[PDB]
Amino acid sequence: GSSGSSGRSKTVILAKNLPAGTLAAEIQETFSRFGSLGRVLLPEGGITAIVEFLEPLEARKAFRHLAYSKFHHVPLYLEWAPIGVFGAAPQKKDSQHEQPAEKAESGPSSG
Repeated sequence: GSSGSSGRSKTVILAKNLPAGTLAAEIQETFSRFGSLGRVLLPEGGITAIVEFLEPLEARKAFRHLAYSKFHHVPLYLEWAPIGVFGAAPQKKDSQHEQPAEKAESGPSSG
């Protein structure tokens, strides 16, 4: 619940309007041209492609740059990724939730 403060991801950006010809690698590199990348997920069922940037500054740079540009034959539509895109994981405190075994003794007085 830290990214929420802003509203949306600034390092992870999505790409819409991609030709069935496009490929994960193709995208990765195409972007890597501007700067190093972190993660890259592009499903076949959905043209849309997800690309995570290791740096927020670089990510934005490419956003505006690539923005208003066509990849192959169709125009590339960059869309910022949601804070929930990746989600959140549990912390140590979670463990605390667990209950002891002694509590077992706790019982009624009579039937």
